[PDB]
Amino acid sequence: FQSNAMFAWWGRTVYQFRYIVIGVMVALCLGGGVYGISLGNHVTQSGFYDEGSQSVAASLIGDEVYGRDRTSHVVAILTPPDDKKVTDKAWQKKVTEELDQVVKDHEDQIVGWVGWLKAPDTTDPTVSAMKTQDLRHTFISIPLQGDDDDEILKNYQVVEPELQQVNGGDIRLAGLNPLASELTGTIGEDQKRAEVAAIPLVAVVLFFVFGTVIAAALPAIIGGLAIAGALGIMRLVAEFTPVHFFAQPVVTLIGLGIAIDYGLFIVSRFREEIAEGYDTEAAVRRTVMTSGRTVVFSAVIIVASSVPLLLFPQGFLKSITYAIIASVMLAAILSITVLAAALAILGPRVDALGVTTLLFWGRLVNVVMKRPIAFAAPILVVMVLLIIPLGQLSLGGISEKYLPPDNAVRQSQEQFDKLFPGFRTEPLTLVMKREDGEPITDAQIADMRAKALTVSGFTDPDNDPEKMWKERPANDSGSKDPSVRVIQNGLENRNDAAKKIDELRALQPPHGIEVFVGGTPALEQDSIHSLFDKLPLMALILIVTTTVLMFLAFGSVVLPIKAALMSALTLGSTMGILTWMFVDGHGSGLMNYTPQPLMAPMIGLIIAVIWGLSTDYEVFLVSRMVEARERGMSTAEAIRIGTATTGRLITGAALILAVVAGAFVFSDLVMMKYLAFGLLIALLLDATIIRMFLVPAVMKLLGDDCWWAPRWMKRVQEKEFNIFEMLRIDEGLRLKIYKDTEGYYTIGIGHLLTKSPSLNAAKSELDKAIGRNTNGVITKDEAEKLFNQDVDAAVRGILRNAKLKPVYDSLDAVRRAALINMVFQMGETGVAGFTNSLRMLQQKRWDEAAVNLAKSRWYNQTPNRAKRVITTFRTGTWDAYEFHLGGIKAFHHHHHHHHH
Ligand SMILES: CCCCCCCCCCCCOC[C@H]1O[C@H](O[C@H]2O[C@H](CO)[C@@H](O)[C@H](O)[C@H]2O)[C@H](O)[C@@H](O)[C@@H]1O
Ligand SMILES: CCCCCCCCCCCCOC[C@H]1O[C@H](O[C@H]2O[C@H](CO)[C@@H](O)[C@H](O)[C@H]2O)[C@H](O)[C@@H](O)[C@@H]1O
Ligand SMILES: CCCCCCCCCCCCOC[C@H]1O[C@H](O[C@H]2O[C@H](CO)[C@@H](O)[C@H](O)[C@H]2O)[C@H](O)[C@@H](O)[C@@H]1O
Ligand SMILES: CCCCCCCCCCCCOC[C@H]1O[C@H](O[C@H]2O[C@H](CO)[C@@H](O)[C@H](O)[C@H]2O)[C@H](O)[C@@H](O)[C@@H]1O
Ligand SMILES: CCCCCCCCCCCCOC[C@H]1O[C@H](O[C@H]2O[C@H](CO)[C@@H](O)[C@H](O)[C@H]2O)[C@H](O)[C@@H](O)[C@@H]1O
Ligand SMILES: c1cc2c(s1)CCOC21CCN(Cc2ccc3c(c2)OCCO3)CC1
Ligand SMILES: NC(=O)CN(CC(=O)O)CC(=O)O
Ligand SMILES: NC(=O)CN(CC(=O)O)CC(=O)O
Repeated sequence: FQSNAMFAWWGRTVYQFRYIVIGVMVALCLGGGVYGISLGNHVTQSGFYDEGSQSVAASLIGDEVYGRDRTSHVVAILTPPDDKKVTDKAWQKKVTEELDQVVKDHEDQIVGWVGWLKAPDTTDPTVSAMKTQDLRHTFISIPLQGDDDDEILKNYQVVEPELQQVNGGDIRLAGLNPLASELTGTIGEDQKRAEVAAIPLVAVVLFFVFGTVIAAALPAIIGGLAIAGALGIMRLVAEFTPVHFFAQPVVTLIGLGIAIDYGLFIVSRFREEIAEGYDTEAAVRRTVMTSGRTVVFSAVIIVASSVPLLLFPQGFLKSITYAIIASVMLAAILSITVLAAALAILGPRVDALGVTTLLFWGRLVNVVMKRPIAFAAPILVVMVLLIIPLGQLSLGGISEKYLPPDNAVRQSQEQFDKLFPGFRTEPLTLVMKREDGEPITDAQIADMRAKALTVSGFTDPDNDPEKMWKERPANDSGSKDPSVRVIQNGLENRNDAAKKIDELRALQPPHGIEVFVGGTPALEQDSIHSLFDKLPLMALILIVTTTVLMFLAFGSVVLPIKAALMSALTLGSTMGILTWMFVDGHGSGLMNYTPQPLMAPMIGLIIAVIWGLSTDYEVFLVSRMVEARERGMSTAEAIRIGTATTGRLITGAALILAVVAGAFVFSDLVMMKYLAFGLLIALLLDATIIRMFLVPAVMKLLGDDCWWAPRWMKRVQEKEFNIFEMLRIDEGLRLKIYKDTEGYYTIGIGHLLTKSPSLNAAKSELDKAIGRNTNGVITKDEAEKLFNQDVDAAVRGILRNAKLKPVYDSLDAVRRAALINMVFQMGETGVAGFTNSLRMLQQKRWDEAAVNLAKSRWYNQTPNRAKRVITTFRTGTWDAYEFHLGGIKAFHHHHHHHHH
């Protein structure tokens, strides 16, 4: 159930108010860009866990009571120069002084530095392990101030430039915060690689789509305004909800491409409307009423494919979904507001600037429709084989391996673990809270320790069961509430985590004690089960909402059911190739990334993104095919006509987003590589294999049941504009007798009753004409009957005139109505006066014919009606009447008033 009255209204109103539209929208988005370049200072790295999970509650209680663990913030490997040993007291004094100096200057950022180097004469075996036994390396630990991840990372980045100079610059920093800042700086590095390699390439792809500077430049400006405004929207959202770092490149990697593609399509159809003969006002309105609603539907489909991600509790996916929605909706709005008004101002000047300014699909579709199974099956089988790698698949958490294997910080983390094994631990934790409020007695701790010892698989370094599950270290920021106690122990093999936790949760607590299972493996496993638990509902919502929207678009039941599984196939094979690439490792040597399990939220994100991409492209294409079959075309020529006029623009937009995605696949953060490669793969599969070979065959074998419209769930076609409506516009419709501009009694559509002055004689002739006694008033249908009679009289007169019959037989029905209109107005001799223009019309030289007709006295005397009729001759459509300014005030009776 459409409403193009709104799109018609907006296509008119955006032309009317084009200046304030461009002003307001450009102002708002550029202001948003100023507002949102500060977005990078208000994003978070938190959002990978399930903050409603038991392990998160365990972590919160632990950090409250015992104090958050700051021992892993920054580890620094110092090694003396000149192959000196770490017991050199001069080098010891120098480096101790340097470190106390850097701590003295940044006490609001650094808590202090720990390590053997502070007390080199000590008994502590753990502290004495902070030096290698060859005594040429020793590490310190530098805890930082801060009570959330973002604040601690900001403090680390504040003190890092001076910390890095300690010991002649030969100090290697690792730990949570060096790794975190490297991982988060990959974002800015990707944005600049985009800025430098993508925008020239997409600019020249734009210029190859339109061989014109201005037409190519408009979608690029739309994309830039989209990026600016979306960063502004995201900075505004950041003041209510946390927004993840990853939301920033998603604005560029997905937002910019789609905004540019929207601009592509709208400028393309504006140019083609101008080429079809319409003026820039009608051109703007039709561009809106067609491509603007295609892009609005495109935005609705992308939002419908991204929203299910909100089912997941990870703030990561939440903020990414918000970024996608803002980018896409702002892109659509801009493309039918700033871009529409810009085109309304420019007009045909969009093509004024050529390249000189410097300072076939139908053969392909038809080859493959008489040979369908020669491509169908030998493509579906290859795609299911491309999915068989998907069964190979694992998931994991963030690691230093997410950086390239030659990354300095990753390498020093790996050398820290190499030189000092056993410090880096990820214990599971039993956190116990007494419901009531009293301290927890040692009997309860011993009980819980025994019940922890019934379960196998926990590390026992000293081979004494009594001394595993030691109490968590308690520091100066813990409340030390005696009603809460934490014990902890690492796993021998972390692959057992998922089950070990599940059995430690299966333990029954002591009487009056609540126990939460926490620790890094618990957080990761709880988040993985979060995603896996709420993934099926995600997929179902995704699928069925996409297919009901394709019900709305195609007006079919078999075509959406086909496109749904075709897109399921695209998604499956894309993910299979992605797993062959990033888990099995094929491509890891050339691209410089480590083969490893995938981030779990990336699964939901990639499902949503690739699914939305494929159904967006399939709707955009087969849309024109359903319109072809609706425009009398056959199925076959329908598939052909659909692929034909779309091909160039589809491949252009595909190439632009492929360029920016290929800019992003070089990122140092492997999650970025995975997502951008999934984009490239799904793109190249959707733009050629499925688009060219799969859909036309599959829709040929579905012969004519490709459109099955059951019940009243299909678009009936509405009132076709006719000559009655045209001249009701041009001559009015009056149901009561009146006097025209000559004082003659007229009724209906310009129907002269009599030249007599007696209104009663006019009433007599109208009573005779209508068949009843009317007292001077008729109904609408009787007026239509009188008009049909007059039209028949005018056509008979035309076919009787040697000067008019040839051109009249020449013309189509709409242009025939234009000629009958001219005859009605001025007589057949008057119309036959236009010898040259009538010949031009006869020769279908619509352009020159319109030009010559506008040079006439007819145009000068009645420019609005003459202009409408001339436009009808040019375009051969009813556009100049279907949408026009209100009404007319001077009523004059026409020639061929028919009497009987
Ligand atoms: C854009 C892509 C780049 C991705 C960058 C990812 C960098 C990875 C850095 C990992 C930092 C982990 O830090 C270790 C911390 O883990 C837990 O606490 C954390 O988990 C809780 C769940 O809510 C929060 O409440 C706490 O605030 C929060 O610190 C422990 O309780 C803390 O004792 C410990 O110190
Ligand atoms: C992915 C990131 C991986 C990063 C791995 C993290 C590396 C972990 C490094 C942590 C070093 C911990 O060691 C430092 C020592 O702190 C505590 O003692 C504190 O109070 C004592 C007073 O009696 C003083 O003597 C100590 O100097 C003082 O630190 C503990 O009681 C010791 O047991 C522990 O040895
Ligand atoms: C628009 C882009 C869409 C991308 C389409 C999907 C293709 C992605 C790239 C897939 C692998 C590309 O090849 C890149 C890799 O080639 C070789 O290895 C491959 O050839 C060896 C023969 O001995 C075998 O041993 C290895 O298993 C095998 O991976 C090199 O050893 C690697 O240095 C390099 O990384
Ligand atoms: C406070 C501010 C709130 C703003 C609210 C904004 C709501 C956004 C929804 C706007 C309604 C737009 O919906 C699109 C509507 O048009 C579709 O067809 C159109 O796309 C086809 C592609 O195939 C072309 O072929 C057709 O020419 C063309 O008519 C379908 O006919 C309708 O089923 C559908 O509903
Ligand atoms: C179908 C159309 C698709 C068009 C796609 C092309 C459009 C955008 C292409 C932009 C290419 C920019 O340059 C590519 C990259 O070269 C090196 O990369 C590094 O990558 C690995 C990471 O460790 C290691 O191999 C080396 O450190 C080093 O090679 C530079 O260090 C990067 O700064 C630079 O970004
Ligand atoms: C109206 C629509 C279109 C026009 S005019 C021109 C060609 O491109 C489309 C727009 C882009 N779209 C592809 C696409 C790209 C990225 C996506 C995505 C979909 O969906 C989910 C997140 O990321 C295909 C159709
Ligand atoms: N509209 C017309 O045909 C005007 N013609 C009149 C004619 O054909 O004799 C004059 C012209 O072509 O300059
Ligand atoms: N706008 C008017 O009513 C006057 N005119 C219309 C015009 O100037 O084009 C008379 C007509 O319709 O033939």
